[PDB]
Amino acid sequence: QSEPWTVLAHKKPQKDWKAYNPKTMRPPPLPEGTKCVKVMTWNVNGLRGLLKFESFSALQLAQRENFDILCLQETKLQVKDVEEIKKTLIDGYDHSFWSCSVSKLGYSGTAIISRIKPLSVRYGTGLSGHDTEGRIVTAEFDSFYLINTYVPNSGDGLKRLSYRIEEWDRTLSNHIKELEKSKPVVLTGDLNCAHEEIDIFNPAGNKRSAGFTIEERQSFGANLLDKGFVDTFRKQHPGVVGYTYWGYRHGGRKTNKGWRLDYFLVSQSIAANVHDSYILPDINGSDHCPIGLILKL
DNA sequence: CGACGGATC
DNA sequence: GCTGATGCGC
DNA sequence: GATCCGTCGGGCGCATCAGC
Ligand SMILES: *O[C@H]1CCO[C@@H]1COP(=O)(O)O
Repeated sequence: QSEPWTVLAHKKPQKDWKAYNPKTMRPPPLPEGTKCVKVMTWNVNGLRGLLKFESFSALQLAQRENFDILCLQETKLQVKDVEEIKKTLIDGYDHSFWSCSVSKLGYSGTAIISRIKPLSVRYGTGLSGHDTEGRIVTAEFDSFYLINTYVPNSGDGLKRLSYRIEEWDRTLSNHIKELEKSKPVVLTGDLNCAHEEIDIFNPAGNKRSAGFTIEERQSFGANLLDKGFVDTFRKQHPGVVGYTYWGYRHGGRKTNKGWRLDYFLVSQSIAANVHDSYILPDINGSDHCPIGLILKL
């Protein structure tokens, strides 16, 4: 009730399944002398909105969880609004990279804020440049790549399901795999798919809802996992029900009636270096909550 | 997106 | 130029 | 017993506009 995630919420669960509790299921902090990267990812549902929330201060988050790189989705920013925010950004993180939808305005929008100068930063899939909907940001680091994405929602009526499955999902795969040729890859963001029924509260009701269509779930396996990539949370907390998105319509958060739509998918070659893929259901301000990764470098 | 029939499988 | 209302995808 | 379909309906951030 003050921690409603700790309660298991599911329409057709299984007895083995236990609800994720970060305070008990998270490994202890890593040893002092460990080359680690700590990333965080959050679909803020409007960056401007979020900065104007209860008492939100990015600085607090970066103090609370001491993240090295922050990945944001659905900034809802225009390329005009970037310079202002880029200053107000978390102080101490001065290398920030932003991508905004230029078509539908105040929609979509990705961003990577880091205190580690990347070796390079490119937007969109390949040298095609910024995605029109500002949905892809890719950053090269010394040992790996980090792709932040806000996958296009197939929409109500699934009127974008064909674009999603036949175009987006494919190109995102091809982008990732081309990169893996050189350095390993870490994909994160709002992938907009609950892979399994453990990743959703009402699997049956949402069989034709965007996010849980068999088509989208197959593509997740086919275009991504079955092509060399690992769901960091799922490998670490098998049979644990943790959600990353709760709707506003019915206060799903107060009832943990949630989906898991945000991931940290990593290449197999690096899956052992994963220390903790986690979820922070406590941090409000968005219909999504933050998720984090601690990767031994 | 959850939740609710009634009709359908 | 400012606000409440509207519209639309999430 | 389940799935299906058709419906509602105290949601939200942002852009745009009417009407001051
Ligand atoms: O219906 C919800 C759950 C699956 O997709 C929408 C959420 O959209 P995102 O904010 O995840 O794009």
